[PDB]
Amino acid sequence: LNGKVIITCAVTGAIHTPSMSPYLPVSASEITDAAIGAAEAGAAVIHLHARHEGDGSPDQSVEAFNPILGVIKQASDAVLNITTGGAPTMSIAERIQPAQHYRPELASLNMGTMNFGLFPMLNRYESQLKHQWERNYLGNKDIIFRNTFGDVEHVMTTLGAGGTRFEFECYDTSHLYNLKHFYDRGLVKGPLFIQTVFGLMGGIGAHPDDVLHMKRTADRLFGQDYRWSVLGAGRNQLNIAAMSAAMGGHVRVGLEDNLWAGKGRLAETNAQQVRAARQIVEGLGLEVATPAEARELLALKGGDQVNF
Amino acid sequence: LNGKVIITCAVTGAIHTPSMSPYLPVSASEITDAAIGAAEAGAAVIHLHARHEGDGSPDQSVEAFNPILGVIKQASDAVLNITTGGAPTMSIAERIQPAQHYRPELASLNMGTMNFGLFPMLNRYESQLKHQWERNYLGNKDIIFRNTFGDVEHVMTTLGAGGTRFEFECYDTSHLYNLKHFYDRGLVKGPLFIQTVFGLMGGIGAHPDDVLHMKRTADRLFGQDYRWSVLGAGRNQLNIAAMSAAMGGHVRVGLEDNLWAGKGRLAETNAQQVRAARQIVEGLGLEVATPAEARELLALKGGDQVNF
Amino acid sequence: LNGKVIITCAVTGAIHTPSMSPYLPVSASEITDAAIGAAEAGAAVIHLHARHEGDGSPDQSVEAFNPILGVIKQASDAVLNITTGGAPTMSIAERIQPAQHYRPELASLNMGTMNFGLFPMLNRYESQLKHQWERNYLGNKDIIFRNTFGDVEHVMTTLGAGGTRFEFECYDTSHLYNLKHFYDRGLVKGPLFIQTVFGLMGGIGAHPDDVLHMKRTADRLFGQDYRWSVLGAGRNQLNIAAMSAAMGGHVRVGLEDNLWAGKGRLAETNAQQVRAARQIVEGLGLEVATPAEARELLALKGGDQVNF
Amino acid sequence: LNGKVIITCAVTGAIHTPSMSPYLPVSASEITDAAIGAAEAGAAVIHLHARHEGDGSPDQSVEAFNPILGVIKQASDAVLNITTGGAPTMSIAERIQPAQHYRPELASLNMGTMNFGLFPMLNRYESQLKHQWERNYLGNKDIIFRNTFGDVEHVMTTLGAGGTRFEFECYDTSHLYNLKHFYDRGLVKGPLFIQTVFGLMGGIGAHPDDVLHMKRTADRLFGQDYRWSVLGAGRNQLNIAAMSAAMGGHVRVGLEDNLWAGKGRLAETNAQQVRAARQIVEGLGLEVATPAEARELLALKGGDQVNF
Ligand code: PRO
Ligand code: PRO
Ligand code: PRO
Ligand code: PRO
Ligand SMILES: [Zn+2]
Ligand SMILES: [Zn+2]
Ligand SMILES: [Zn+2]
Ligand SMILES: [Zn+2]
Repeated sequence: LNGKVIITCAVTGAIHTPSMSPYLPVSASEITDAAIGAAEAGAAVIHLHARHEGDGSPDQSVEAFNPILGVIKQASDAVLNITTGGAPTMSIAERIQPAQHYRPELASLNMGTMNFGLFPMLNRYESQLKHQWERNYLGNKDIIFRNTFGDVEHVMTTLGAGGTRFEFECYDTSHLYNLKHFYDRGLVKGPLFIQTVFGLMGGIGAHPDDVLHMKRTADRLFGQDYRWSVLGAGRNQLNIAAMSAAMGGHVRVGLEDNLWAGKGRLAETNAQQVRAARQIVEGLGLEVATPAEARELLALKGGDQVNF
Repeated sequence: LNGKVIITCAVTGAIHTPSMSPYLPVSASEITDAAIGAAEAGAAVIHLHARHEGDGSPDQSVEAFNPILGVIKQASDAVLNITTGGAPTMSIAERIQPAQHYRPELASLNMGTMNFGLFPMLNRYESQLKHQWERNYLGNKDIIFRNTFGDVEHVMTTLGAGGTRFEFECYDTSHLYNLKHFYDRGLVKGPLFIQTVFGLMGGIGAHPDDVLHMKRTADRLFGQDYRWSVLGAGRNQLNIAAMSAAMGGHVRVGLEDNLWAGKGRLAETNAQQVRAARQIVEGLGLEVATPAEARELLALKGGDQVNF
Repeated sequence: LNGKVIITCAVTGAIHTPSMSPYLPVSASEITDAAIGAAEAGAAVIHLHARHEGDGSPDQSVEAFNPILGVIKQASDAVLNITTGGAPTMSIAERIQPAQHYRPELASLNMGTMNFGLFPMLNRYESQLKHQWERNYLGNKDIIFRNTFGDVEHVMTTLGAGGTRFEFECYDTSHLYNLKHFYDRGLVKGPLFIQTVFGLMGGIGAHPDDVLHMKRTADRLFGQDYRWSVLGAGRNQLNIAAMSAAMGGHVRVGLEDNLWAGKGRLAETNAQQVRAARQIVEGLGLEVATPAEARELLALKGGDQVNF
Repeated sequence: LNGKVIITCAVTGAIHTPSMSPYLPVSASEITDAAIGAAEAGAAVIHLHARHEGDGSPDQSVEAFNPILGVIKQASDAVLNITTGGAPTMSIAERIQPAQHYRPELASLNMGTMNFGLFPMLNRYESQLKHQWERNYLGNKDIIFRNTFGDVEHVMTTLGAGGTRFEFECYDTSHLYNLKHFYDRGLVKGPLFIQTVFGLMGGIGAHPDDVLHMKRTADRLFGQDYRWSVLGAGRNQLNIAAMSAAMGGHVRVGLEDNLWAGKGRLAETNAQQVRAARQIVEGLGLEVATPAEARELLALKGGDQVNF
């Protein structure tokens, strides 16, 4: 398995909004088409959210994933990874209900409580926002992603009992330290899939020294018992992916994380970012991991051992 | 002013509790005695909280500082720095009322929302906790220090209008990035007093690479328009102070931040930690800054230009 | 010039020897064909050495470049960069005679005296060595590349007078500090073309922390007044090229530096390595620099201002 | 041994010259008095050179150490460490003759060939130079310290057979990689005493990032099997000593390395610099190591197992 790079594709998320790009997937069929195309392009892991079809706003309910998960699984053996994020006012118990019911191989896990903002972008996007929910959100200077020590323990115990393992999303150094606290307690066992997230407002930035700091910290705290992946937000996406691939890590792309392709051009598909990351991986002389290889690298339970 | 090291002394805080050490100052007279002794030992800046005298629990009200601030100022020309922290349930408007009324030269400003915990220490301290509030607090796995982008802007505008400048407490890289957002908007002007805080559960750790990462980040984002200070929590206090002093930075000590002296011995006074930091500073061939020197280095309004 | 990446191709050098790979160019026509193929693949700068045609040993004489330089210039607008290296017993005056006579736009300049060794490969390669000079060289534990402060000054003054600018080869941190000494004296003017060389025995290694250390050091010492390129020796070539490209730097490839392609195979051409670098550059959404773009970025005198 | 800091004192060396400071020890009795005073102040290891008494020039002959070693041993239990440096034209066999004959517990070992220079100080110091040898040396732009792979191997095998262990002087990253080559071959066994040297012209600089780079590199290459000491040349001496002590490392001081005390004054004794380091060590709450503690930490043969 040496020299195999796992590409995760995060297809729509909850941070970007439909007025920001006509290519952001909104309907269940757009999301499944995006996931299937990304998997066919080489993404072994698909990170999934759902949205309301009427206005594109985030929908974290159990049933919102019903027309998503089985459709993708029928078409692709990719590893499906269900978010545990949600609105700042939603309880951790409600946020984990989709992963608790579907028992996926992976669920995402944000490792700390943090501010988040997109309000600096209001000058560029306000005139094109079509829905009031987007105006309310983009203008909100009081957003927190809440993931207390007690919340994270609850997710680890409750979802871990169903065989789900985590994409541990770590947005700054303290998230790696928080993860070390739970790893030393035995609440999660290795190999840990650690997704270090760069460039978001409220998180660490995307400078090369930020990337190496996160890598050095994770190496020191976890040794060989983790698998490193990077998420470079926005136009950092491919620069940070190339650093990770060149350093022995794995790569996350997707329209959840970056709407752009080049100088002012929007990305039209998730598959197009997978293809770019694959060009970098293969240019290095490495190979993209298949879903079966990713399941071995991440010690996952199998695409059949799920409730969909 | 080159080669002058500002020692800040944080005398009691709100993180440690009285059952943890009989030397933690609780009454207003204990706090003023601690501040005056620390200033006489060489601390040019005193970071202040108040407590209820009956049970030692934190007291963030305006009047709790009345028997503190004028008493210290009568005895010492040190710069008095009032906290803006408070219970996780207290609004930012209520948290800033003491600094808003007293118009101090400095107030503290936490730069992001973060988890915090002391619950891992429950096994060592539970049997000695005398007050139920300490049991409730030490056992709480859901503590957040809330400092949203909107909260921080409110503090900057409201307290800045009274001439107060900030001790910007930055507990991880993202806090430096958050501060850069407000600095670029002009909401705070340099020189920025940046207190990088190491070793707390919920914050960055205290490894030497953490220290250098925070320093490099601040240098890149702020250039020469800041003054660096370090706070090493707990038994990291003097190791991190010595790194900063040897690198051109300033130093924070105090029982708010570290209860210990050596191998299992509690520190008996704040002045004793000031004396240790002063031994390191002078051993380097440097000198401890006086309050007048600190006011020049930090561009402060003067110890007379305050409402006490 | 935003987003334009200069690819240097070093076609043969003096460190590898013919018995290590049948694809290492030896004759003048193999060296010119290699250079022209590399430039056609996208290399804007060609770093050149010559060899004796009979046994492949290094030939640093003026006339050894006569059947090389004008031939490449007639076929390609690439920038031609002449080595100033030489056998350890050759004086700096003799080493510089080729660049002194030909007055190229670029010449290489090693910034410090250092050990170098290949002897650990002797066990594997001894049986296949066809020439005694290769046995004497690979077995030599006493190799030094001599470049004293006086030597480097002589190169800077003597070749600078002919309008030649330098590829400053820096094989460790001290080489960047040596360069800073001469830059502060005004003996070289920016923009400095700094080639940081990783992975040779006797130089810095090729770990990612070594790459970021050389970048951070150069950024601190030279600011905006340099252009960074990387040389990852051996199988580090593409990993380190990808880091550089992803960080705003330029890339050096070539059979002088790395005999290998992917997965343990030898590289058949220099062009194949240029193509691999170009796949990484274009995968990042960047563009390979043309010779005219490299001349502007490096402030070079022009391909029509040379003595060939 | 937790918390015990080894102070090495290098009393005279060969880099500074008498006309730079009247306090640099020259005669055998000035060198022994300096060593005994430094050991009494707290230095557990004394790094020794000899000089010609008539003009102060370096004297690397066996017999130049005869009025030095036994005199110090009779007065102090400090570990005596004999240089293996020498004029650039002296063979490695001649350079090692003193340690070869005397079979000390420690000998110094420079791990690579490098430039060295003092010529930038010539303008300021020329008028005060009293001896022609000092003028010839300070003006020399062609100084190399020669330590090839073959040279270092010869030192390791020849002096190792007498039970001498090494102070491995590493003046840049490549020296730690050179040491790793010999350690992996088994030519030296741990624990390795690694002295990372900062700030010399021709070596790595003395910026805090240089210090952390050498520490991180040594930690990665050698793990727990080394003991780290720092040498900050010149006025960097105490800043870098403080970083090391605060990070779990050891400290080297002495007039060989730094002629200065504080605030631009020359240091009158080696003991004065030991006292300053000890003030930093004790201010940190650490303790200076005794000779017996240094022998255990460095796995030395004992002061009664030497040939003097
Ligand atoms: O999308 C997710 O899964 C995470 C939750 C916080 C922000 N994004
Ligand atoms: O004590 C203060 O001022 C800060 C507030 C959060 C934790 N400590
Ligand atoms: O090939 C060159 O130009 C350099 C000289 C020293 C080693 N390689
Ligand atoms: O003094 C010594 O032992 C080393 C040898 C090279 C420079 N200094
Ligand atoms: Zn997500
Ligand atoms: Zn406080
Ligand atoms: Zn070359
Ligand atoms: Zn020496």
